[PDB]
Amino acid sequence: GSHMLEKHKLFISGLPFSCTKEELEEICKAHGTVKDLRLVTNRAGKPKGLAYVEYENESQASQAVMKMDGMTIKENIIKVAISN
Repeated sequence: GSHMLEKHKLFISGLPFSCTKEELEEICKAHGTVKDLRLVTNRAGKPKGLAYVEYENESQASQAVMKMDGMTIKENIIKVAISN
């Protein structure tokens, strides 16, 4: 009958202290299409290098994670892994 597609989220951390949501969003589109992006921050409105971003599909995120693993950002090394 009717079925709802299953979404997936990527675990990204280790981003620079100068990295913002706009910068990260730009990166996601490079590997695919950023459909959902959220930046972990407190009520103070302080952005943080730890956040999650869901991909339109599973294949896109899968091919993106392999190529994005070890990606150098501002001379820094970030870690990316798939969730469930």
